[PDB]
Amino acid sequence: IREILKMGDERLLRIAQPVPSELLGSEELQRLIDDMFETMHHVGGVGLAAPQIGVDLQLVIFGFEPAVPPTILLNPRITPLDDEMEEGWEGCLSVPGLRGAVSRHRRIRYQGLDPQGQPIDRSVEGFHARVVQHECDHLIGRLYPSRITDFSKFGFTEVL
Ligand SMILES: CCCCC[C@H](CC(=O)NO)C(=O)N[C@H](C(=O)N1CCC[C@H]1CO)C(C)C
Ligand code: NI
Repeated sequence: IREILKMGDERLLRIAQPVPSELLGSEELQRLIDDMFETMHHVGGVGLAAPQIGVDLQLVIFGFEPAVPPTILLNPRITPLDDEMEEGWEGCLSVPGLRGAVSRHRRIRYQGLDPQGQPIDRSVEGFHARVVQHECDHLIGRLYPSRITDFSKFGFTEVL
């Protein structure tokens, strides 16, 4: 288990470095991955990005049993597939006790590498696209409050 960094920590604000090709397939990467899934499962998350546990790497995990397959995504690139935007509720492990409505692209393509270095290339919609976009934002130092445009919908979970 690792400790989840909280909003205000400068490490959530950095642009993350790519996973080097040296680490693809490695034991060391695999152990980081196991540690991430163990952390995410312990606190109930649907996703987790490496910088949230203080590892400066373009690596994300996500999934849950709107079903999203368990997935480990390295070095990602996201491409919006059209202009359609949708609002949905988000919260974040790094921003405990809050929720906010955020407008994200409805449809994206995402690509990157799996942990063995095999390419990933998928086009998704709705909740799956929302999760990817949230997680990838961590890799460019963006948390969801910096994406809100309707502040009438941002507030404490226990109030909302
Ligand atoms: C959909 C927004 C992406 C959520 C990703 C976060 C996990 C996280 O810290 N990602 O880096 C999460 O699991 N958040 C949960 C969350 O936002 N949920 C619970 C299930 C769906 C959604 C509803 O707000 C919890 C912490 C409240
Ligand atoms: Ni988050």
